Amino acid sequence: MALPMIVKWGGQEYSVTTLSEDDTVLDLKQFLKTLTGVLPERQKLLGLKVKGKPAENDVKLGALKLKPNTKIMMMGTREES
Repeated sequence: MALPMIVKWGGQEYSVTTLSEDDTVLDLKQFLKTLTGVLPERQKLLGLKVKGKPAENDVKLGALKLKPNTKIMMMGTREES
């Protein structure tokens, strides 16, 4: 599942929000893989974006309606490339 949370791994601090209703998780997804390109490779989040079963694109703000208060944390998300 893709919850609208914010990632701040010290050096790297991105935004894993759900975006506007008009948009979708698929959008940010491409922006994350293109900006970090580490999520689709290796990562250890507290729960957001699990391996062996990544969130779906159908997921949207109107489908989550969550808040950023969740605060997501990333671990071992460095490729140095």
